[PDB]
Amino acid sequence: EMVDNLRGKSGQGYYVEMTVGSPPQTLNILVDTGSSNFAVGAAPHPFLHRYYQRQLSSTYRDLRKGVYVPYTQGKWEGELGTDLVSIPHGPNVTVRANIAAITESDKFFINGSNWEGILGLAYAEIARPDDSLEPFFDSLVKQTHVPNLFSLQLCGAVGGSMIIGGIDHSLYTGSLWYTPIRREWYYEVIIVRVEINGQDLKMDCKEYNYDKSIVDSGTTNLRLPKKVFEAAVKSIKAASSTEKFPDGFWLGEQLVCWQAGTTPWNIFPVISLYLMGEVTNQSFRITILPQQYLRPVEDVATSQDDCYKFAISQSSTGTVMGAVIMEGFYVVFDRARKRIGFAVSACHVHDEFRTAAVEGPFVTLDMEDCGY
Ligand SMILES: COc1ccc([C@@]2(c3cccc(-c4cccnc4)c3)C[C@@H](OC)C(N)=N2)cc1
Repeated sequence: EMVDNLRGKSGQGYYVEMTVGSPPQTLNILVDTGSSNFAVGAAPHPFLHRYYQRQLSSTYRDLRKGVYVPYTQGKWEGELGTDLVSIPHGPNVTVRANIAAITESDKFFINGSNWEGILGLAYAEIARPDDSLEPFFDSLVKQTHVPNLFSLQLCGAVGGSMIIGGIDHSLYTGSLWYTPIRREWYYEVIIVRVEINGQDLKMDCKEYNYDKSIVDSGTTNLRLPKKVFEAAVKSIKAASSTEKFPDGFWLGEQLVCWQAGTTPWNIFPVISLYLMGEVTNQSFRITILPQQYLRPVEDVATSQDDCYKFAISQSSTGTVMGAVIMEGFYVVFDRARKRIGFAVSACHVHDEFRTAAVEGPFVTLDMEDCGY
């Protein structure tokens, strides 16, 4: 009953239906492994189809604590409380959880995204206003018998599955390979090697994780530290040199379009991210095809052709393996065993020549520790 419980628009996140309060109020909620608050629209906003009405819920309790979150791309503010929360196409339970009722915001809600709040699935360390505010998943596990694990299968064109409490074997093929969760704050991981069409970027591996690397379903792009980003764009450019693209394309701002069905996938290279394995100096790789890192835009006005944005961008806050990386993998957030599994998803990307893959093991004898 949990399969196919996600929806989404390209570049706008994936969301799950939830209810809040009594009687239940239905909301679509963005599934966000890069944050740790359950935060929902709770006042009118031009971009909100609907919002949480606390006065209509007889089970609401105000915690009499406010919360204000300025972040890079926007800001939001509201009031903390608790109320009854359920996931209709998730586990068959209702729990009491913290809820941040969003009363003011700037560039937080997205016009036409079809979601009205965010379900932060990461750990208390990064909850706002501080780490004493217990995140949703922690309340779910505490109050029920649900195992301390969830998995995400995000699919491109959008839709997918969030399975809570276990692994659905129908959602992947081949082996599940695990990388340690380095620290329970973000879902922090370690990248030990990067190749672009099999060619090693040859950087000290600490560079790949300056200053952290995270798995974040609430960021669209693959985001890379400046030095890594510059190196990767240079290699992608060298491989795709039979065609030259506007400057703005590489800055992730500008569309490139081809006539229907003629996208030259074969001129774009595959990116290999090798992730730390569960045993010393062993790793596995996930391979990323241009079908993932050239994100298709779905706008009626541009629909005659196939148009894309370059979904790799420069970061000053570390590597972010965002939704375009997660797409086509089945990703297991095995909180109980402090690890994240990757497998090829049933909706994995492929063409006649190449397929997204998860492969291992690889051993590297002369390895420093790759973490910051
Ligand atoms: C608790 O405060 C926040 C602040 C920002 C976020 C976002 C967030 C906020 C609003 C919208 C999105 C979003 C937008 C487009 C596509 N996907 C997600 C993300 C930012 C992003 O990390 C940089 C992330 N993982 N979640 C979540 C909770």
